[PDB]
Amino acid sequence: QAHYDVSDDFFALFQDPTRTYSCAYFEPPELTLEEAQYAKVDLNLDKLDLKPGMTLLDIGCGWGTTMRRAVERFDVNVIGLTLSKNQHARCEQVLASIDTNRSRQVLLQGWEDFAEPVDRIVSIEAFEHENYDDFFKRCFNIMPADGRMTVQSSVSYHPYEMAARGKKLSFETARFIKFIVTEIFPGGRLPSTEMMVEHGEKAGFTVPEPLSLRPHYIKTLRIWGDTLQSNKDKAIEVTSEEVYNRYMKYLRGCEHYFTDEMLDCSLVTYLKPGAAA
Repeated sequence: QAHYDVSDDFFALFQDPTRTYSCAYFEPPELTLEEAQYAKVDLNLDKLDLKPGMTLLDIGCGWGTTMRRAVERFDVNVIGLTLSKNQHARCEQVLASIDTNRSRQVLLQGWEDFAEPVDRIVSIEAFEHENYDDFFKRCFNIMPADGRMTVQSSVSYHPYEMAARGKKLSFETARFIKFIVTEIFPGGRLPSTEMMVEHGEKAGFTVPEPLSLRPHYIKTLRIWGDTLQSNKDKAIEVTSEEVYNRYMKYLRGCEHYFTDEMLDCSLVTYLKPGAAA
């Protein structure tokens, strides 16, 4: 598995300047990838009913862009969880950089080890963060009566659903998912939307209809792919041709199966019983 670790410098050769490793939101459609990454952060935060002085938890806080945007836009305290030491170090500096009185904290740890009261939770494609019942129970229990959470995740369809598009394409898609979860996100899993919704419900949350981000991911993946390609030699020099090919397969293949409607990406909102109208 640790054969599949790639240095941060490689990702830098395909991602926008914020280093955001998740679906962008092209509204309006003319946004650059970077602007669209801020637009995706806003799309998530604007769902959360955030008010000054509240504490936002960011599960998989990445390079800290979401937390910074939350502090600046909503005048909230933030706590981020990441399992990356590089990310942790960057987040601390990103947040110390902010001119604010608000509390800002980043913890090198998973959500399993998190049990502090917070007001709202955001989690954007946190692939490093079986455990689903425990996750949603924890998120429910650490929030107040009006708590809300968003989780954005790439998703797969159950094999049953996949078979309805015909066997040829269902076996092909299952193999490719196996590739994502072996070589790109080792030990990862792609839940389905229905899993995301029904685990949230079992935990007591109200779950409105998930937002599909599929066409936005097609665009993100196209830009990422053309960009990595544009940097072939520089990428190859930084890792190997092996790592370059793997990521082109990933990027192009995802764009393909998203376009064919065999993968999706859902932004699911979870509302506690007392959430504001």
